[PDB]
Amino acid sequence: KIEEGKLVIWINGDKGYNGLAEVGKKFEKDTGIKVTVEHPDKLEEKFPQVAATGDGPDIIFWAHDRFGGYAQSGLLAEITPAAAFQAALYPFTWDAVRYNGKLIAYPIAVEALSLIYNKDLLPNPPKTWEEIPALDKELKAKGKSALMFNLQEPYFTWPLIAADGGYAFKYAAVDNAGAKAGLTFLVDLIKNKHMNADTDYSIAEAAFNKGETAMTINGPWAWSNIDTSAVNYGVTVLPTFKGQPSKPFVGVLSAGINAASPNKELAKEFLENYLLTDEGLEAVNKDKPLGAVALKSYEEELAKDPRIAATMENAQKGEIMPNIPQMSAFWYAVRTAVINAASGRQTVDAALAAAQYQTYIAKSQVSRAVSESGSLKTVIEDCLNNGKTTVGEAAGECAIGATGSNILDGAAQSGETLAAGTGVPQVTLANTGAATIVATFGNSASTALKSTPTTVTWTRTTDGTWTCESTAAEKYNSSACPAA
Ligand SMILES: N[C@@H](CCC(=O)O)C(=O)O
Ligand SMILES: N[C@@H](CCCC[NH3+])C(=O)O
Ligand code: NA
Repeated sequence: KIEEGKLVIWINGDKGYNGLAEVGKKFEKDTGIKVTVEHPDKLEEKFPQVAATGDGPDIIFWAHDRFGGYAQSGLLAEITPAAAFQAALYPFTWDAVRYNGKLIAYPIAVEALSLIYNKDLLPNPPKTWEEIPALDKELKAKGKSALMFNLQEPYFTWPLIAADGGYAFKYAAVDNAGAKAGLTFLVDLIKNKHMNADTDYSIAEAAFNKGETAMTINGPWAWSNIDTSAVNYGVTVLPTFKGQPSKPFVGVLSAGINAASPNKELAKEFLENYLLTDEGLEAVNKDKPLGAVALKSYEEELAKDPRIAATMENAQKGEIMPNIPQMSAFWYAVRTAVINAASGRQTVDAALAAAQYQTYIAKSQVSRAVSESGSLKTVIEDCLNNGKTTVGEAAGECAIGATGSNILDGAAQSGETLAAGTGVPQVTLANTGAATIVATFGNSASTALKSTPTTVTWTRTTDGTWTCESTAAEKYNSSACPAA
């Protein structure tokens, strides 16, 4: 249970958590409020499960696109910043932390794709997609290709697909016309052999960092690898398409306040008047760079770095990453259509009209149940090898310490507190050392997993070996837990 009087913070391990902790040691100096910054593994998965019972951190830092799901579950507190504070952040960043017209988190950092180019190969990088074919032919006559970037993930081609507004098509005849024009141009690049349909993230990054291609498309997370390489690189605005800017998806690292937290007034003070200052954001940016930031005053000091300036410019011309869970199936279909077109599996027309989202969800939920139940194996080994063969909360019994999961049905066996609509895997032990861990799908599991009785079961043999068996369809299973 969250302890009143103190702030606990969760932030990913690739962020400046030591720098944030320095912001926080200052907070305890001007209060009596200790602060602790933790960077737990898989914190974005743990948070909804801990917060459901009133546990977890007071503040969580993560990309805004996850916070729509937390907000839908009522796990984030609505924040009410005064106008004086809101005017200190770029207006579009507040849009990323809105859910049902309510502010749900504080924007911190802003990321988007940019055009990265090798200054030695290409001192005059193109301002338009249209001129890339001719430049590719010229560079190849000089021993290099024009452009390599990840074509397997539509996130990377989206800036071109979303560029054309399609307003001109209306006058020649918003819907899908602009996306058709962008996709058709992408498909033509590939058929004319200016790009390969099989180019993925690893191939493109290796090519650019080895100096084999003049341009790539990537975000700030990729810069340090190019820094290590020999490449004299620059970062600039994405090229235009049909005279209109590329529109990349925008990710906004945001700080939400746990709705079960009893220190909401304490967290509001720390985030607004300490972290989101020029001083607070520098203490984190000194540790590990945030890229572009939502704070106007600090972002103006970072824009001297052309890489950071280009990131914010592309972000301001793009669109905020979708965060509405009710729209997830729509966007999964959009992703599927883009891959089918780019890969040449379908025409542009047929792709935008034709891999089930249910399969992705069912596989993910099965894998989650396998991992959730499997995480109890080491606990059970500790019990069995210390002679404890009864599950329970009393002394001398095996206390499972399970965490409730909203895709499972199963009451706690060792005194754990579960929220409604959650369950834990069910543990049985025997004096022989045999054991089972049975996770039964229920509550908010997919109908794909609830339409018949369906389980994932870890079985311990008396030699101490474990195996996993699923009664879900093999279509939704993995090698870790096959069907019988
Ligand atoms: N990273 C997810 C993305 C799927 C989605 O877009 O919903 C995957 O395994 O493909
Ligand atoms: N594991 C079961 C059975 C205990 C031992 C049965 N001989 C339980 O604790 O509920
Ligand atoms: Na080449």
